[PDB]
Amino acid sequence: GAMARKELSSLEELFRHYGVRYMTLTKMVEMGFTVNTLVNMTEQELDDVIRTLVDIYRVDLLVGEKYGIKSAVRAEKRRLDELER
Repeated sequence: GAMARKELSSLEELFRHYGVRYMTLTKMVEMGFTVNTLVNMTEQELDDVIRTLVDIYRVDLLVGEKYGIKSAVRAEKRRLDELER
């Protein structure tokens, strides 16, 4: 209950300014995604999850929302790598 709220806040923070809508975030939390998992996934694995959201989970994704999930993860990966220096 509080754990699901913590995960949603975590994803809201990651995807803020990337056009990911509330119901897309809600579905990702329900699927069990965390920020740490997403930053360690490949570009191809992120493409597969995006396809899974539409095909299996029937989430309605805008075109910019699909590009937004990938851009938010790329930016976070670059922020973490630059920090590691």
